[PDB]
Amino acid sequence: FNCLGMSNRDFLEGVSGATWVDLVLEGDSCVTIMSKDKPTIDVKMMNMEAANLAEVRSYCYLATVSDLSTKAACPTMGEAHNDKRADPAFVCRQGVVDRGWGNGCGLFGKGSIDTCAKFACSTKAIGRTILKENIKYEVAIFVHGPTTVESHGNYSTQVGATQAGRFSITPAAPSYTLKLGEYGEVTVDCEPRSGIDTNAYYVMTVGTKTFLVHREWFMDLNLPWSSAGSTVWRNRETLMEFEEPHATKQSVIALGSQEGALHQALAGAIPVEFSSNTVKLTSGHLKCRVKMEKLQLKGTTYGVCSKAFKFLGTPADTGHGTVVLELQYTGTDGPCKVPISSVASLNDLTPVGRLVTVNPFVSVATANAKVLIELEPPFGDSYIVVGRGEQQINHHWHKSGSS
Repeated sequence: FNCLGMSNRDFLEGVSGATWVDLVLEGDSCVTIMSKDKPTIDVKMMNMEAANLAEVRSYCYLATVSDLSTKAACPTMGEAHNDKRADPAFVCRQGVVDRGWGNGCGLFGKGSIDTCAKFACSTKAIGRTILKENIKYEVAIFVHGPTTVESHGNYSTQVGATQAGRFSITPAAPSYTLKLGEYGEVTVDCEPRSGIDTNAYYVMTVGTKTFLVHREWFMDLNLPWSSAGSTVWRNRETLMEFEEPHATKQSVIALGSQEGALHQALAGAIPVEFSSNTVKLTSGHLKCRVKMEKLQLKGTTYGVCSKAFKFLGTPADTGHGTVVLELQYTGTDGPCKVPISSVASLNDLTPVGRLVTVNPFVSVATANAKVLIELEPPFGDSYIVVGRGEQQINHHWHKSGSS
């Protein structure tokens, strides 16, 4: 539910002098928002699904042929009308065959024949549509307040501390406001109409694997099909073979399975997970506005910590040009601001970076409390300084790159 530890991570800045920021979320992506006079927040896309899918059409890729009969007519006796022709489950084909004394007719000539066969589908693939109605996004936001290495990634710890909360976004309710205790609240306005429209591509299940398939490509499939709530097969002759007409018994066969020919035409399509009638989504995004109007820095009257801090290990690169570190405070002088900054030279009285964990606190009055700090040092050499004068500790850092 956080950005710390992830590899897909982006940083954004409140534009100078407003209270809202536009962004574009992504699947399994995390955005960190840094605003002036306001705490830093993480906004992560947790989930995105569509549920209660509607069936559009089904295609048969393996069919059976049974109950073969051919009605025959002698020359001058008209066209043969096989009586199965009115049965909706049967496929019929009219033909013409030579007839004579040798095979049953008193007169010579061409004879009419009508062969029919029952059509049954053994295995089929089901297409289903996603209506923008169905789509749910689930989002999480975390406030960079006082945290610990052990508590920073712990959800119930942060939910209890009123620093994080998960919530969902639908086209029905594309907006939400999360109460963050004494940090105020953050308001999100979202635009859940993106990448996929009311009828854009479909969800096709072929055997055990489910795919997201192009809509026009789906409806053009050269296979027998039936409609949403109807088991009547149309275009069935693509899976059948009527063999050479014979005066008494013309042969009809079904083809072998066409599943290979589907997966062959699905060798690059996007597979998708589809369980308990809901479908998980990996692609796609979500445009939103984040509103930090009522987002407040909390307890900023407190004084700067007086006593000494101690490092609890070598600070570590996050993989995003920032470093993490965890201090420990020997002092007991209540909640106080941690005097931490990133400088170039040791005796410089100015920073050269920016704190990702804006406004660090020790939050308790007891001794030996721990606090996690994230911060962006400049490229090249720098020092991370904590404390003033005799209690001053520092740590040299080097960051690799040019621009």
